[PDB]
Amino acid sequence: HMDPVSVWGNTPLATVDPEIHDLIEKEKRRQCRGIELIASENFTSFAVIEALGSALTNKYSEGMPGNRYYGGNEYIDQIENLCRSRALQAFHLDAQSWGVNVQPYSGSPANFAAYTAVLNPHDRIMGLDLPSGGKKISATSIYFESLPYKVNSTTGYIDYDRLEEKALDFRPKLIICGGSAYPRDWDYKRFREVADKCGALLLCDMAHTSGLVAAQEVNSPFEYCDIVTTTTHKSLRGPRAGMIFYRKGPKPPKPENAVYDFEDKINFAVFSSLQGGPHNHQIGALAVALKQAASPGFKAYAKQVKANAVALGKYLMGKGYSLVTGGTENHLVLWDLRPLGLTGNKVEKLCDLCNITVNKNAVFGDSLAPGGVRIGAPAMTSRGLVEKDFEQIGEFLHRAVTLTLEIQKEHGKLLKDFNKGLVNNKAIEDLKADVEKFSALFDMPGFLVS
Amino acid sequence: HMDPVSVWGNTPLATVDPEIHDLIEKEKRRQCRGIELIASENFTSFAVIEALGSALTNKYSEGMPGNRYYGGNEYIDQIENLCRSRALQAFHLDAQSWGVNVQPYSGSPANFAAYTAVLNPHDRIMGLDLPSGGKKISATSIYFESLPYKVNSTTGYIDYDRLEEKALDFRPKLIICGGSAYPRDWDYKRFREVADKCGALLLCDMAHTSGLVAAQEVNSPFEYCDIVTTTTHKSLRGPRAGMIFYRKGPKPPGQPENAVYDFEDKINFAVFSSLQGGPHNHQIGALAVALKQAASPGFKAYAKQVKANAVALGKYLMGKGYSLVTGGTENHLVLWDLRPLGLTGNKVEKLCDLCNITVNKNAVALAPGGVRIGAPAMTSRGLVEKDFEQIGEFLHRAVTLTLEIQKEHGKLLKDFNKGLVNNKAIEDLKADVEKFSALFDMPGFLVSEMKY
Amino acid sequence: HMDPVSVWGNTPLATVDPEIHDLIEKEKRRQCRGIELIASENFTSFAVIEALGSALTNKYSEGMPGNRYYGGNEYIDQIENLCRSRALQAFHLDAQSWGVNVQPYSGSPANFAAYTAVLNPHDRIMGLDLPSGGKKISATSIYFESLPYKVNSTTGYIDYDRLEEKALDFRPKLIICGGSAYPRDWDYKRFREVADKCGALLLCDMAHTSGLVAAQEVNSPFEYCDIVTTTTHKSLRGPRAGMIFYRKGPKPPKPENAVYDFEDKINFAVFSSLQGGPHNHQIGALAVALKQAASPGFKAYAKQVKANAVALGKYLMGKGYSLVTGGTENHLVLWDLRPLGLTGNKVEKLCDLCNITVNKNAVFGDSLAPGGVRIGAPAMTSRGLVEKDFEQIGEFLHRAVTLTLEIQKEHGKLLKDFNKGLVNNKAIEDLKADVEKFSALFDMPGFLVS
Amino acid sequence: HMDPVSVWGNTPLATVDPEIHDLIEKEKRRQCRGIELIASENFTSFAVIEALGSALTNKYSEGMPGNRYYGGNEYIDQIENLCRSRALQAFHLDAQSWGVNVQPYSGSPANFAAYTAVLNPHDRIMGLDLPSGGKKISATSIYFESLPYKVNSTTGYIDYDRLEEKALDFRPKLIICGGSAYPRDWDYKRFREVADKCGALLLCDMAHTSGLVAAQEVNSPFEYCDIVTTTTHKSLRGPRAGMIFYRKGPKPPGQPENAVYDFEDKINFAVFSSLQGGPHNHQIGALAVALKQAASPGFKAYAKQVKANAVALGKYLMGKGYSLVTGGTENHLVLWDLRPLGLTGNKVEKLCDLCNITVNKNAVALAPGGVRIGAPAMTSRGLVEKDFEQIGEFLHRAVTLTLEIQKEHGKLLKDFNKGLVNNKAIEDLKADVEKFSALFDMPGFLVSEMKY
Repeated sequence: HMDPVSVWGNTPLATVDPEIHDLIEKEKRRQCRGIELIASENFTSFAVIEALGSALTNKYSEGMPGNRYYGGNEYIDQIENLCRSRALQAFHLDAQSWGVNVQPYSGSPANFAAYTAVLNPHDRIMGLDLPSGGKKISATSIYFESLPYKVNSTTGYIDYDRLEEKALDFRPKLIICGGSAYPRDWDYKRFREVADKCGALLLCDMAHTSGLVAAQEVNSPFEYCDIVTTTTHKSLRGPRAGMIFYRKGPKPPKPENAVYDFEDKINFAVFSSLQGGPHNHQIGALAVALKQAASPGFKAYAKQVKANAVALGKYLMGKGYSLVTGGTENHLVLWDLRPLGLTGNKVEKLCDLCNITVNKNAVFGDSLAPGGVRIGAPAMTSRGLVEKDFEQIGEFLHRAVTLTLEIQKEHGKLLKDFNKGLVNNKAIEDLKADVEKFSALFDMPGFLVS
Repeated sequence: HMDPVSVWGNTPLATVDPEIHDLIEKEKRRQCRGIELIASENFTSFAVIEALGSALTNKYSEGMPGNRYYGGNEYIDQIENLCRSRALQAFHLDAQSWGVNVQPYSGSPANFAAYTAVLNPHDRIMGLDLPSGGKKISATSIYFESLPYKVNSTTGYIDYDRLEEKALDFRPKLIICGGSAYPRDWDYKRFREVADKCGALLLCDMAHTSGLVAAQEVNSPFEYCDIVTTTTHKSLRGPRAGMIFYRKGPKPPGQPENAVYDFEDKINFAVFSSLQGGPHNHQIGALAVALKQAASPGFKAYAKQVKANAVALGKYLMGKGYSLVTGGTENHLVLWDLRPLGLTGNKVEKLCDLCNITVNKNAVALAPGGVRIGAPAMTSRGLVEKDFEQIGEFLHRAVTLTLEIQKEHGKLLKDFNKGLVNNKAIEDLKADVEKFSALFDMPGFLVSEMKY
Repeated sequence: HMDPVSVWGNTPLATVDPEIHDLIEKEKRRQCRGIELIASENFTSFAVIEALGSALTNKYSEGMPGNRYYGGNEYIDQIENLCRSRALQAFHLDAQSWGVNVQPYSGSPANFAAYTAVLNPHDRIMGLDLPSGGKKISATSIYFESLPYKVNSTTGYIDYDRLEEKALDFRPKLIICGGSAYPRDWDYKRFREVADKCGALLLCDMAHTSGLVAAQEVNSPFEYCDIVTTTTHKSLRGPRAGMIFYRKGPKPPKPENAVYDFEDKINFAVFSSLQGGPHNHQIGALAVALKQAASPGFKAYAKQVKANAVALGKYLMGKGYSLVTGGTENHLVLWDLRPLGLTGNKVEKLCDLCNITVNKNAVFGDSLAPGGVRIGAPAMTSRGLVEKDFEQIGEFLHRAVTLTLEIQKEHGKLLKDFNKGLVNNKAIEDLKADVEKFSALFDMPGFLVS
Repeated sequence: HMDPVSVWGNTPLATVDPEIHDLIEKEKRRQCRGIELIASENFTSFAVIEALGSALTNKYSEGMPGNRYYGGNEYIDQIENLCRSRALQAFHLDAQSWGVNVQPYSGSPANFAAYTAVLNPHDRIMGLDLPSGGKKISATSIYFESLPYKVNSTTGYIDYDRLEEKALDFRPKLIICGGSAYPRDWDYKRFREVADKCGALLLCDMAHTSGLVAAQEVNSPFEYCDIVTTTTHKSLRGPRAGMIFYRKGPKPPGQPENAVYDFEDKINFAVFSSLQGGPHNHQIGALAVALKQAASPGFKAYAKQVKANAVALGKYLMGKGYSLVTGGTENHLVLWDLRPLGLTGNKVEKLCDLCNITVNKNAVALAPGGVRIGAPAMTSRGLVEKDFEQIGEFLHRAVTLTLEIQKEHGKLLKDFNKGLVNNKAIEDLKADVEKFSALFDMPGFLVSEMKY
């Protein structure tokens, strides 16, 4: 005979898996007692987490957009329809002009389903810092012909002229805008002009700034791109989920009353990528986050994110640090550590030992040997930190890098040699204690408060 | 001004989103009051669901197997390490011979990352029913040179000679075993022999049967496949996650001596490169719980019961005269042939759904000739053989009404739908199915007296 | 200053290049004093050679089919038009139904231009013994997805059923019939039926049997194939040139009055393959050979070729030798030497040392280790040999293989070991002398006779 | 009954095919009585033509470089060996450092076989004006990932910085130098530097200039390219044949030490695999004659004269005010810019042709802006600088009439053609061009008193 159902299936994690329960609890405290500046990270709501960790995880569905609303799909169909319309609402889209598929598992498979839908294998692709196909060679560089466009070597802004030169020569079927680690806004108009001239589709991956986009705090790629993709856990502050927006209806002139043919191509491609159906709990959670993202409180959050990023950059620069483009217009700063005589690996490893989490990051000129760190505001803004709080974060960064330099001097620049300085280091423990003392002062979303 | 953090971020879903909260309750009730026969569906444990809706959803990780065990990764690396070692334990794998990557988002990205690791674009691939309409034309068929092998069109078993025939002519770089609707065990020995005569890598997508593999209730693909992939929510009863197993260590005996398997780094890189923004660490944690639960004698008994329920449901259906593909089952599913009755899968799937019996139409033109039915979900609710025979009776009742609407209201898909309206018989069978479903326990929520 | 024009440009080969003049003269005598049974070889006419070695070699042309007939192209345009219409005539084609491009350099680039015209890279291809991509891996196996069909393992005939099984499963865009070394005719009807069912184009490479096709001595692939390609020096007995025939005009039903779109696609593809224009001397020579091929004398030649192949096979089999399919219906026999305990390399190398030229050839079951020889009648038929003359050739083959066996016994089966027996071998010199004595008895086309 | 062998096979073309024989005579006369300025055309020697129309056309060869030197291949292997050694001698190549394959049918199959040897499908390729309409979209652009580099749009010279720019961004596996209508020498040193910074193979299609390379009248691509391909009928004055040169032996100094070039076998295999039915051994023999003739001081003086005739023609044209691309020439051709006069290439090419001056329209929309003009053919007939200045005058006369039909009969391609009918001026210039052309010797036939 079987075990009783409750013994395995209705008992708490603390009873079933004490080891995992303990590590989750330890990671819970670590998120609270530290400064999370990873740009793609956020802290989502308890309400999202409840939809995420619910019986929606048990519901299979075909993987095409639900249209039945009856039978066994009565409820996921309304959930998904609420997700779609909240999606269109949060990004201020006309549903007669824009459709949204909310079935992809994540952003990356959402992108690759989008590419699969509108392109053939080996069709030529351009995106920011998109490898030709160690760093990251995605499916997009392997199965398509990728050529990157690049930021201006000196100013850090996208060379929109070299991009047009590149597009007219290379002739991509598709141009991808919306790379990561870019601290300025995108001239989507120029991207449309450029795509029109070379006959390319224009896709935006707004994964990073989807929250800022939703709050109308940055340029909207929907105004000029044919397709928009995103993940939903970054600045949007939702689950780790994916969505694909595509144009619907009449095309702008070019042509005898022709209409966008995106919907069916995209639906089939996501459907075909969904062995076993979607993560319907992710769709349920996403709908929650989209409703939240349409609130006044979120518009203000997004404003504060930008303002925190700006204040952090101004602090860092006043101490003499090099920020790519010399500032930011979105949620992140890109910090060129090479002028200091530092690599991102050292700064990220020393920060990490002090309960500051940042991402080492390639900066204009690198060759896995990154000379920068990427620094995001959304996570700590969601804990309610304001500009003065991000100035103190800047000081912590100052101390961290000051400490990295001091360790590097006494122990050497080679990474393994530098490593001996992180062992039993008083200044590391002191800085970490200050970070934990500081971080504990702020609230934390994601769990129940009476 | 920003909303207080507690207002938007610490307030329960019932308050923040009553609309979604209501729909989740309604769906929660629907899962309790119906018969879930979708072969890929299961009902996972509350403990899995707790690890899933946890602060691991906020944790970024680079997407490479974690080995730091310090700093911001100290805990997920420990969780991830518990996942890997528990994956290896649950499938009885020596760690010196098998490694596992627990980082893919889901089954299909896991597969395609495995294929991307060991193959190049346009490399030749063979899989069951794998296309080269209603069906999935997936990335595997689009970026690789793919050709199916099929079941013997009259026995419904895999035609192993015709497979070696095609494999020797086609020369696939990779052969994939495992199938969504195959009611019989696989001859992984025979596949390995075929793989070696044509120089192929051998990969098993064990997603549907991984629970049975873990319980050693079906053959283990690990004895003969180079790579085994899985999604984890089917018979393994875990989260919707992904996993890639690969061989490590020295290879078997026209190759160099002292040679070793070269899978780990390419697979790791391929998974890492497919993870823009990191893995779902909440899925890795939840899956580590599921793997621990899979390694228990209670789970072995669950898997035995799944097979026996599938068989008992099978014997019932053919006891009434229906045709099962291969005339029975060796795993968690039955594949019911509706052509001898003259009905399509889409018809029986629709009427069943109206009675809170969920099944999937299934190939056996582009019109589905059968119906796929699985035991894992209902077996998870505690059902045993006689209960599945009651399900058989419900299915017999269900299909008898479908033949009564067909032979009366018409056989066209137009004329047939007109008969499922205010249909007394569909109402009463729905009611009986509902009454029956509520009799059984349901995993997924925390019992009141464990809350302490 | 320059040399006088005549000194380099109007002097004979014997004066300019005595070494080459001598070797050409030596090769001239070798062709006369030997038995050439290479199936793809022929001896073309003096008239073809005069058009081949003429001032047409100096004429550049664009590489699209000539339509001007005025100006600098006045004459190549009529030459090429004479070539096209003689082409259509020699293969009994309706010009409203069939077009012919006569610009390809050779058969292989003609094939690959044909494939390039009607297919995209990686489109799936089937042909007889077509490798999937050492033997021969052509551009067709490298740039397309090739799957072969195969002869029946026991009978040597094409498995037309396994072919249909293969076509319906593999779904090629194009099926190629007309492999080489196949000694029977082709059921082009079944090939059309099979191509119709899998939606494939049907192309025939008749390089080998184009002469027999022209004389209506074998099945005509034009009756069922969409495209026919050929080289022109084999059974057609012309220059080494290429041609591509394609259907023109209405398609058979399937569809609202749709017409074949082959002409422009093929013209452009050959044009694009012709860096520097065509070999206009090859077009001039080809036109000569096509006129010759439409004569009664050629119809009889083609008949005698078949009859010589048959008589040679019957002789070989009566001595107990294994012929694939046990006979022939065209110009060649395929001789399976494995039952004798011999490889094609030994038989071809010993034959070659006796002024018999044959091609070692893979036979059903080989793995560059060929167990057969390919044997063609067209060359020696063109010297006027008849059935009794080919029976004597069979005897020479008998003696040759009898000698190979005897050498292999005394010196071993390993090729290098066998090789020591060909050194200073009386029976080899005797057999060679008999071959030269026999071969000298027959006339030779290709040079001027008063 | 079979025709006697002498009747069809030993009877001259004048008897067997009077129609073709007549047309060849007429074309023979046309070549003598006009001005041939097609840059790729030459007039080859009678000795080449004898080796070409010879019994080598019947000889089959397997398509691998011949090394038997016995049996049925004893003589072509000796001929082929004379071809290879003479190819190496004519381009001043050490045999220990350079091998050559003389078996491709023609230039374009030679190129594509070279690319197939060292590349894989979709590998990235850069060449001059190489596309990714009126122009050739060839197999190189279709099966490989191709991108052009261009001349500087204002100087007409290769923009070497913009080429290294693209090469470092694009990362071509292969860069191709050589161009059909470039009037200047190539910086093969600069190409090699570019090749090495981006990790490319470097290949020169030297077809247009191989005669000059052999004479050492332009830079040698062999000093810096890994592979050099050529067709042989242009400035080399040979048959229409093909040839692939490749580096052999140790490589130059981030690579292994003692490393050697690995080109020979892959190229041989690629050429062999492209030769269904064997090579054109009559072309290999004829080419061996051409290579011998190229290795002589008389040929060096011919090549010097070709360059000087091109220059002298260039100075003449701009002496009258016309625009040459790059304002002159360093090789065998001039590239005449017709846009400052307001005419298209197609217009001047048509009118010229009507006067027995053959030129090619040439890029400098999809409408040809210029005209390509080469010195090799006319220089082969014995013409020197003042004769080419008379050609310049004929071209000035020719283009002046084209501007007189344009500005009068209309500038549209419709209105322009109406003006080239019974046109007195075109008749008289044709006549003068004809009278002038007949003044010069013509190679290709056997002088009466060498017939002994």
